[PDB]
Amino acid sequence: ITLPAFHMPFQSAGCHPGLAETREAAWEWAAAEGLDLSVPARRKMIRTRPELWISLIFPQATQAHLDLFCQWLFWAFLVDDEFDDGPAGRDPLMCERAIARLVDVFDGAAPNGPMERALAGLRDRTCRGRSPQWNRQFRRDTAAWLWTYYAEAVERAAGQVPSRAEFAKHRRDSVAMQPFLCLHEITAGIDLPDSARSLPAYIALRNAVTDHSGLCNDICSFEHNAVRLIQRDRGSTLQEAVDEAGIQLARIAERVQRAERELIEEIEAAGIDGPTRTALERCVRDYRGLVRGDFDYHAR
Ligand SMILES: CC(C)=CCC/C(C)=C/CC/C(C)=C(\F)COP(=O)(O)OP(=O)(O)O
Ligand SMILES: [Mg+2]
Repeated sequence: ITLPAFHMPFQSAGCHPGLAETREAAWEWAAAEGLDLSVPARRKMIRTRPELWISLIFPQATQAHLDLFCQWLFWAFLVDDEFDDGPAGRDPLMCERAIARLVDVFDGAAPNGPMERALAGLRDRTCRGRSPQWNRQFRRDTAAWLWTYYAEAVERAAGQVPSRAEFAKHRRDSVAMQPFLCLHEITAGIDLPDSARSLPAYIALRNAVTDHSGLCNDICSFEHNAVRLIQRDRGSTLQEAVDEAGIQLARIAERVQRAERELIEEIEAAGIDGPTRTALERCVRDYRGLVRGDFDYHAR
């Protein structure tokens, strides 16, 4: 099986030069928080290279922000380890209790255990002092990701296979891109008001950056996989399905470009200026780099 022709018109924003530092800080943070990874979990984490993904997405961030973002991703991989191939990933009853505890700690509940203490420390470092608008959007994307493990478990227990569109709308909340877009507002020094978040072209742009990451992750990992759902929808071969997914990924990258053009038009038509225009134009500038940075991580 070969990787298909990728239509990547977006230029690279570079790789953060503090990649080795943020990897050392991440593992030292894990040891400080008492996150005793097992031998299979450690080998997976080293192989996964979370410092490479976080350095390609935020190549211009401060070393402090890079460390905090990388520890969010480090912690998220440990969450995925215990809810996708763990004892709680099968039983929806244990999955419901375990996810509900995390979203409670994320809302300020008293932590219990190494994983909950790490989430509480990550939350207080990231959320304390930021606007209610940012926290409301950040909790929504983070809670939706945590609850997708419960949705996959219940859908698995019910023998229900996801739809084509419902999987793409599940994949948005289950991918890492949506919480990253919230962390991007931190490092870029912007804060979007609810009016800007309600712009049609910005919503289409944010979803396109998210859709591209989710499909690109599934292509580079060909269950609840987009390439597998394409092979089943068409009865094709694995190579034909992968090549078909590469075409859909090209249509998503085109959706990024059209959403960027329409977002500029909506800015000038709505009379947006001041800090809000700087924030939206900053997204038009950076979101191409997020797509390329996420692409270079998965594909390479
Ligand atoms: C909440 C904050 C601030 C940061 C965390 C951001 C998130 C959601 C990181 C998730 C990390 C990640 C890609 C996984 F756990 C795998 O999901 P994947 O979609 O790749 O599933 P697979 O298709 O690989 O099985
Ligand atoms: Mg997973």
